[PDB]
Amino acid sequence: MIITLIAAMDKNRLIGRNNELPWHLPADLAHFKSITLGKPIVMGRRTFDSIGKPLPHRRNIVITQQKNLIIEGCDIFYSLDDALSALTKEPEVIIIGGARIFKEALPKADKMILTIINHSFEGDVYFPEWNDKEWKITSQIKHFQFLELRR
Ligand SMILES: NC(=O)C1=CN([C@@H]2O[C@H](COP(=O)(O)OP(=O)(O)OC[C@H]3O[C@@H](n4cnc5c(N)ncnc54)[C@H](OP(=O)(O)O)[C@@H]3O)[C@@H](O)[C@H]2O)C=CC1
Ligand SMILES: Nc1nc(=O)c2nc(CNc3ccc(C(=O)N[C@@H](CCC(=O)O)C(=O)O)cc3)cnc2[nH]1
Repeated sequence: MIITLIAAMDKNRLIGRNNELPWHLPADLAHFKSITLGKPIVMGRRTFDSIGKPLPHRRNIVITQQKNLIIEGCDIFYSLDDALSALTKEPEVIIIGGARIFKEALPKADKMILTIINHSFEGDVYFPEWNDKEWKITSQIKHFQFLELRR
């Protein structure tokens, strides 16, 4: 199984603001769609609320501790380990946040597909810091920039 993290962030690793994206970049959202299409996507419960509905054409997997919580069109597991365990037969799994999910996944992640933006936005939640000396930049397309890293 190839564990992959995908996230759009700024120079200070900001990702969210009051349970929302602090920006709107259609180019990044189209990039997110093509990358995630036809694959499992694991997300935190607040990230689902951020989206508002299941992402179409994709197996939406939602992590939560609420044991009676039901969600229409998503599979619910009670830990990241029960998610990865249930997707053992899968070839690739995509983690899309939020911060607590990203943090727990980072040490298990094989690949990273990250969008870095040359701007300083205001916010509250952030992407947890990786170690630049552990990763290798596979692809870097400068338009923001689509940055692919591989451990
Ligand atoms: N720019 C980007 O690429 C991204 C941005 N974001 C932004 O981040 C914000 C949402 O993310 P964030 O606020 O960090 O919250 P998260 O999406 O990380 O979700 C937190 C909640 O998910 C559940 N959860 C998380 N980890 C676990 C675990 N290990 N086991 C069981 N349950 C777990 C818990 O829900 P419960 O209380 O139900 O147990 C917890 O309260 C939004 O503003 C969104 O826009 C999010 C993803 C990507
Ligand atoms: N690179 C990247 N950018 C993001 O904005 C992003 N956002 C999340 C969490 N929040 C979101 C917010 C919006 C959509 C979303 O509307 N995506 C649609 C795009 C539809 C369209 O192109 O019009 C999708 O189909 O995936 C998904 C997740 C997780 N990873 C990300 N990764």
